[PDB]
Amino acid sequence: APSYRVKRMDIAKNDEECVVNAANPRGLPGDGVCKAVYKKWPESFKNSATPVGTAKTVMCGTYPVIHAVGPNFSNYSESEGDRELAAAYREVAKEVTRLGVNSVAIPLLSTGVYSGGKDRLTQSLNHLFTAMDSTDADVVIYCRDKEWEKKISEAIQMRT
Repeated sequence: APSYRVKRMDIAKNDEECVVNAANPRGLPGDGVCKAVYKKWPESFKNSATPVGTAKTVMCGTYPVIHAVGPNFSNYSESEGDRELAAAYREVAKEVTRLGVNSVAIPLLSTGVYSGGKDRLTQSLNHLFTAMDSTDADVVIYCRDKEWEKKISEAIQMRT
């Protein structure tokens, strides 16, 4: 009975069946979510490079790490970056489906270090809902700020 939920904690401490990394296309350790993901699941960075707008899963034993490459808005125009952000979340949905998992922990892609200095909460969440609505999995969205938790939570309530 699929749900959306939001948790304010380190995504590295998720209790879901797989995690989504906010990865770069070089498959390298980065800042933000990707740093916490590198610290926690370093093995998942073996051949994890994948282009912007795509997602690639690498297993960490039995644990899937979905490296999803949202655009860095410092690199992309708002227009093109929006296409890429939709594409990355679509591949996350694809990966979550192919793996058969019951749940997934996901950060808001293209926020923070890739945000180009803009608040992209609503933008990233909207693409997240659009893509994930066709999956059967419980989705647990992670964030770290209290204001964001409240806005995500309210966005969920008005949807479901």
